Amino acid sequence: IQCSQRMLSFSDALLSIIATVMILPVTHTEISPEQQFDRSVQRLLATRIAVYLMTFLIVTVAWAAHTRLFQVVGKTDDTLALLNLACMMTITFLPYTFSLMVTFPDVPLGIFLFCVCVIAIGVVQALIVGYAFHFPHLLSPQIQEPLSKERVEAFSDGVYAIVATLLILDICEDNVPDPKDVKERFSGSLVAALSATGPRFLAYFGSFATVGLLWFAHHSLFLHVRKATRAMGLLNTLSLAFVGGLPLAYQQTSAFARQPRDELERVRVSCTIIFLASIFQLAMWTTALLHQAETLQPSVWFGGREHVLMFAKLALYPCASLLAFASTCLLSRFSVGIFHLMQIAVPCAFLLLRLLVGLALATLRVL
Amino acid sequence: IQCSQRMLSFSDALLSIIATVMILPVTHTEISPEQQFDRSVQRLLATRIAVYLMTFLIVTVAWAAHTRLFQVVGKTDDTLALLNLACMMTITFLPYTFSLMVTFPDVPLGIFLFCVCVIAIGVVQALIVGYAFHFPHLLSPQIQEPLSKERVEAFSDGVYAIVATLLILDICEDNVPDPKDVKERFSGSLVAALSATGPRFLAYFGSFATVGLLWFAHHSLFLHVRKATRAMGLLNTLSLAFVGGLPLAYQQTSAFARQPRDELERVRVSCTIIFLASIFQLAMWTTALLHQAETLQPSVWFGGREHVLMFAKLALYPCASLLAFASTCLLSRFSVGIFHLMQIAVPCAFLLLRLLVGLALATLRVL
Ligand SMILES: Nc1ccnc(-c2ccccc2)c1
Repeated sequence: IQCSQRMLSFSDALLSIIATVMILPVTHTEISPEQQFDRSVQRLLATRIAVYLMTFLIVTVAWAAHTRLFQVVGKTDDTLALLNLACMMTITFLPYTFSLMVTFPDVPLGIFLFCVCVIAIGVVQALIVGYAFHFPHLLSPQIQEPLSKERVEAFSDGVYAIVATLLILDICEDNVPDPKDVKERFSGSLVAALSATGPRFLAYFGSFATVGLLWFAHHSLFLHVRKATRAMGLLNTLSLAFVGGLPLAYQQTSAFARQPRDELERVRVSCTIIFLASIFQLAMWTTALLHQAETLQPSVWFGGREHVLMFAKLALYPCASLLAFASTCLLSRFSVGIFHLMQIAVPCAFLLLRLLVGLALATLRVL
Repeated sequence: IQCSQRMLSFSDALLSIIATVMILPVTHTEISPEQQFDRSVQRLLATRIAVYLMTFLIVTVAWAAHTRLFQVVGKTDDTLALLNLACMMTITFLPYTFSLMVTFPDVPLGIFLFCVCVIAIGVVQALIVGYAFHFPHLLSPQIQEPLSKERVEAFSDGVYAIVATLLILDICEDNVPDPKDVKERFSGSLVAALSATGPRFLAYFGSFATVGLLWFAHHSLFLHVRKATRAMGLLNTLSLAFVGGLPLAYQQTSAFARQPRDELERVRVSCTIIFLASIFQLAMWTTALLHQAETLQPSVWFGGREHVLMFAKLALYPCASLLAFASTCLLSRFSVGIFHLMQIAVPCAFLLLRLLVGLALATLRVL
């Protein structure tokens, strides 16, 4: 008999790493062709984004299946650990096979490989469940559609950590100035190179800040949750999938815009991405409020002490993004500045969210 | 009052991601120049490896400092969460600053940036501890040099997951055949492209298998540990640092060798890397046996039921790597085949480790 907490955490980390692979090309796509070749570049970017979304959804489905399989198996063992490692190895091939299918649909080989991989995952799961059943003491006490809070929390943390640090990873990978390049192009001055590369640092700053605040809201929301239903899991997975686009949005926004209208469009895209990312969390919290009796703790129940605080925490980002999106069309002159100042305002509001909520209560109550 | 388990897990994931950044160039270095330019390529690879080791050690030190800081702080809050996010953001800049220092030592700016970043991390930690002290109820109950098992386990799992899936990440990133390339170069046949790219798949297979078995041994060892001392933490960090070289070793080994002696040298390098990775785990287990009374559970005590099983689990890899390294010089003709068959033999022994240990006991007892 062995505890499965560490094993399940490792499996969640592996699944989170695998799910977030196809984002890497998307962030590595050239910023601007500079030769007004927008057509092909946009088509390639759209295809990559669609492929990434599809693989993320498929890996999420596989992760949910694994979570259920190990939920019906209470305990673990060395043989079960080896079988879990094998299952993770088989699952890891899904993104590459899906990409091979998508880019080369005409050939009948990619679909064959995908079917083989799915059948292999099924076989590993069948072997795991059979081994567990052959030994009754390794099964769950009850047996021997709620989800598990720990698995969802670990997957969300892994996804958020991967998304937040992507830009810094790329910067460390490729944004190290070369000696002779600095000597010749920039008159042998490092400060010039740092100034040139600053926009990437600003984009990383913004992306990391936004992702960190979103993760903080996610953690605050999930702390006060007792039971996680399948609908909440689906909404959380959708929110995580839409979160992966934040680095791309910030890279596009921070990049120099040829014309002001291009900057307005980039800000609109970033605002839409943020709104989509946060509205799913809001919707999942409403789905939890639907039956707090079986979902939330008494503290965050209707009329609770922290009910309004949680409302504000989960509505700060959606509402602000909506106002920014509206201003992008209402004023159309300070929209870029509005987004820039909002990027610094939202963290301040989150830090002072308690005092701001108290002031809002004081002013609305006697208004 | 809020629980810090999720927050500490997220911090550990971020720190593990940051620590394992500089490995990415190392695995992305060109396999063979093909123009007998071994000098410059080898110098660049050695410099990259040294930089990676240094950054990993520095990030490990920072992670240990953070672990102590949050150990003296029992509970967390929204303000503490924001401060932790800020501290992680400041820490994330360490690898890039260290690289800037190393590549450009002559200029006095990289050292200034590194000092500024270290001072910033110190300032964030000071602010965190001051805020915690200002509110007594947020401090640890005892206050209001053992380590934490959970933090070490999470960091190890993150590092292992990152290392294992690096090769598949690269394959998905860059190893997707192009339509016209297949049409023209390979006579429009996808099977030819897959056969050409197979060596990378084999290298990923080997690396993932080895890393997974090493992680399984790590989990089995750490399950039976009550208290983790600083020496065990240092040994585990050294083992993790040396584990990061496995993908590079497997990439070099699977790559076509110009001459047989090159293949022998590559196998020697891979065997040495594996031996270094596993000997540190063995040494840390011996350091735990030093005072099992305060370190291990009674089950794995001297003369315990699982003592010999754990001995075999932790000595299978070191001993086998030592025999392979010896054979690389003794026979010098089947060394490559010896390594290839060992790669498949070791997982089988691990799977049947219980039965193999029983047979070994039966044969040694009455021998
Ligand atoms: N996608 C990742 C990358 C690195 N680490 C993790 C992780 C680590 C510990 C617990 C949960 C998740 C996830």
